[PDB]
Formats: sequence, C-alpha cells, structure tokens
Amino acid sequence: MQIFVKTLTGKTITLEVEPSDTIENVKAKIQDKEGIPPDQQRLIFAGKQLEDGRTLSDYNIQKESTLHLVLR
Amino acid sequence: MQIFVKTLTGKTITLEVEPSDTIENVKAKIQDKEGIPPDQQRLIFAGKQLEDGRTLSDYNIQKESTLHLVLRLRGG
Repeated sequence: MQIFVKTLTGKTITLEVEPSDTIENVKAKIQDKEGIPPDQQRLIFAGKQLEDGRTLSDYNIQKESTLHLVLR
Repeated sequence: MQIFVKTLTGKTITLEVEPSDTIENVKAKIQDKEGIPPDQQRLIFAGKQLEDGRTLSDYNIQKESTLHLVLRLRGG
C-alpha cells in the first residue's frame, strides 16, 4: 500500500506500507523521513487522531490515502 | 481543577484536570471513567468540537465547565 503523509506544513511524502501496519510503526517510518521522534508526532486521518496500537486497516486506511503530521 | 463531563446516558461525572491539560489527555481520563477508547470520543463544549492538540485554557474552559461526551458512530 502507498499512503501519503502530509506534514500540516505543506508537502506530501509517500510511504509504502502494509495493511497490518500499526500506527506506531508508521510513526517510526515518518521518523526516518522527517526526523521528528514518534512521541513528538501526531497523526490525523479524516478529522481524527489515530492511537499507536491500532493498525492502518482498523481505520480502513486504503491505498493512496493522505495522512497528516502535526508536531505535538 | 474540577470539571464535568456529561456522559452517554446524559449523566454527569467530575474530572480533575489542570488548565494546561490538552484535549488528548482529557479524553483518556474519560476512558478511565467510561471505558470509551480515545478514538471513539468527541468532546463538545459551548456547542463546539474541541481538538486533541489544544489545552483547556485555549478554550477558556474555566473551573466547573461541563463538556459533553459524544460517541463516534463512524467517520474514517
């Protein structure tokens, strides 16, 4: 799966993810690409913030979806 | 400071919050009390939906305010 991760601050990155991927894991993925540590980041999908435990699919995140990064 | 959350059954509970607590931290106390996961919650104050990254002070939520718990039926 290919998901897009927009940093509220403009630009959209791409992440090749697996459906079973936990948000916690996609954060560790955004760490490598943006340098912000997982505990300092906040991912929003369609209005809501997703918790680290649940996986991408638990929030029905399909292919080519845009995610939003917010710095806490 | 103590504040109230009107729950699903329209009942009212009290929470011990600090002015600098964010909406995120609030929801989790609300999870403790009502068992509702933080992702299924929607808090409404003054007929408005508050977001996770703001603190209570950002809403000028004073002592003894009464927020509302709404269960998220869906969304994405």
